[PDB]
Amino acid sequence: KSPEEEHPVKAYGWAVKDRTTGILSPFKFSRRATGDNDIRIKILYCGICHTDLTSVKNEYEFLSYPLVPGMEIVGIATEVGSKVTKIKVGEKVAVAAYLGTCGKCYNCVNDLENYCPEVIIGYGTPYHDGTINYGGLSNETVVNERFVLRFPEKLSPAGGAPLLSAGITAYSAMRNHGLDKPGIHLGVVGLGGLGHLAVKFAKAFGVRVTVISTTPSKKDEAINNLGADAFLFSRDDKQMRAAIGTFDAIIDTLAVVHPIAPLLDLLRSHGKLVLVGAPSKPLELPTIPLLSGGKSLIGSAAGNVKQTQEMLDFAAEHDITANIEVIPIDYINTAMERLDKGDIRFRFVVDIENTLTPP
Amino acid sequence: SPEEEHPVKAYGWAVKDRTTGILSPFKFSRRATGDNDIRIKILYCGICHTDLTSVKNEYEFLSYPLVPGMEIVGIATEVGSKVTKIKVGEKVAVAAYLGTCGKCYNCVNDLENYCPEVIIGYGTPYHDGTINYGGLSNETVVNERFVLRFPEKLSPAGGAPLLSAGITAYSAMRNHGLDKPGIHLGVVGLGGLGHLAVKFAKAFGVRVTVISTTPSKKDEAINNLGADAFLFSRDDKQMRAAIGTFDAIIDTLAVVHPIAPLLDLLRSHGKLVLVGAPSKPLELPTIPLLSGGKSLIGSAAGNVKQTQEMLDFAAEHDITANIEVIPIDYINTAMERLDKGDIRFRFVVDIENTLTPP
Ligand SMILES: [Zn+2]
Ligand SMILES: [Zn+2]
Repeated sequence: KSPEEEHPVKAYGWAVKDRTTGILSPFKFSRRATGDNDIRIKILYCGICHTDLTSVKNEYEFLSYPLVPGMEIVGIATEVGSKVTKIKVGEKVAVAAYLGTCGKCYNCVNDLENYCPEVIIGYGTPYHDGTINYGGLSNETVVNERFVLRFPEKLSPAGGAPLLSAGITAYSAMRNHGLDKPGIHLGVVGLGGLGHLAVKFAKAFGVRVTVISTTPSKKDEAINNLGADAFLFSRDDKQMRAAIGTFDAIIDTLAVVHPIAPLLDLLRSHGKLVLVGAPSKPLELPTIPLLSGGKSLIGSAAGNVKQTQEMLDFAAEHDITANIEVIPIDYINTAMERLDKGDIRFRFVVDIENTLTPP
Repeated sequence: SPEEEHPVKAYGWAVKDRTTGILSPFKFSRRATGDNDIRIKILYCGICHTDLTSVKNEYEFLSYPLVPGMEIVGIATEVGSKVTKIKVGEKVAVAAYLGTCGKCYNCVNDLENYCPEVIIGYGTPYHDGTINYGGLSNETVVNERFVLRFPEKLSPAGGAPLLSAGITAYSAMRNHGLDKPGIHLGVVGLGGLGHLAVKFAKAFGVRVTVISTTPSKKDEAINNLGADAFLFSRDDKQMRAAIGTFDAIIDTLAVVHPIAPLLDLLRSHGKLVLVGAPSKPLELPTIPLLSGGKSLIGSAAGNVKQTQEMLDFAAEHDITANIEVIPIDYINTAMERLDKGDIRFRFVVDIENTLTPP
């Protein structure tokens, strides 16, 4: 069938129609009717993350096109299924970075569902009904209540949107591995959308933070704007040899290939290097440092919906928001170009309600 | 000069030309017994892959002539004035390392094997600047801190490989909770380290699947060792069937090899423990690591308190290595066989009866 015929309820947004160019354009489609456990969401803001860019750059083999990207959604519940009681129509809600899970593995039943082997990602893949999921650059969406969050009333809807993928990924990796207790000297490699949010949460956790980066012109943003206690330029072997053995843990946010040996030397014995960015190619692990130091390489991806709701409540109390540029949807293609060059501090957020036009 | 460097004469075998790797008879000397030192008459010295890598000229920092060997079992012949833990004439063993700085965090809390300035068994300077000579020699002198009491009821020959291979397996399991029944543990590589990892797991009551590329080890793994299962690491069907079934995996391989298949074998949040030291670097796929939320963990040997505790746990549960006792002048042939994995599972040199005086 056609996108507008495939489902009963009409919907519209922007979508990459030709995967070889990556250009989004207005797109008409449809969404399933509200099930008994479903929430219909009028989308207000949609953050743009690196996953969107990679998708747009035609580097995701499995994705179906036309592709409606966007997986950091903030909106309003317009309709709720018969069985839904946690949310009422008219309340502010947010969507998790994933839309569903098998529901029968250990992870799912113990509320660690983001690690389910059969996790359904925000968009580009089939749902439990076989139909491709359309993401957040659209006027409305429908999501199972389990994967819909309650948005704190005292949190900027626009500024809170990037928390739903970038935020949770940093929050969960820190909480789950004990990088949230005051006293720790924590390194954050890479000052991007993910990196800048790792710094904000650490400061609100009371953690000493050195921003590790290549770009030396980010020093001012790292210290003055973000609140980093120190800054390491990753070319000055004087700085490097001085910091050897000084870090209890390091969060690596880099999406690009990069050496690992220098980062392990920066750790004290039994220190942990947490990888949360998805490198394009595989990196090379230096066994000699890992073994002699007794160090750990640890991967982390997003977080469970219970963590996501707890993180959202923790950001209202401590006024944690992202540094965002709110853009109209027809600026998306220019924004993608700027994101490809790192020409953003630090997060695009599309205003869906006011800049998306029906037809 | 080697014969003059210290007052007391000694002899062994050594690699004189680092470019060939051939050991030959070698005369040298050792320091006099300090106030806190124990002199050990060496009986048996295990041979590990570290020795082979050393003789294969893959450690640039090692000084030559190189006397290898770091799994020493012997007898204390004479002890310093202050030494009280050991009595002359009792069986002793040496740790895989010879000294530490003594004032970093690791040192002062008895985690000294992770000291940044740890002095390895041989080939690097001691606290007095002189190169250390390893266990393929007639006697050694070691600070009392790094000398262990060898249980009387334990084979000196079969116990020798515990001091590097054993402790490395023991500590990696104890430190990461791979010693409590309920765990499905994988052991990659059925060599000296791998086979001893299996024995300790059985005595811990842990379920052990041996993962190997050599299908001819299946019979020894299951019947002789006691492995609960055996997985051929190139049999895709077998591998794709075990996906997600392992709580942890101990990787003992000294050679470069893919890790992505080993990560799929782990359940979410599972741990891959590295105890083998490949010369070259491995290729780390981040997609499996991230999506599964898994961990890559390195481990090296263990502390002297653990090493003594491991030695006491092996006496009680009768854990020894499966060894071939060899004369010292067979060492060059033994290295060749070890390079091809033609051993089940550990060479042990008989120093007392086969080392000839100078
Ligand atoms: Zn599941
Ligand atoms: Zn030390």
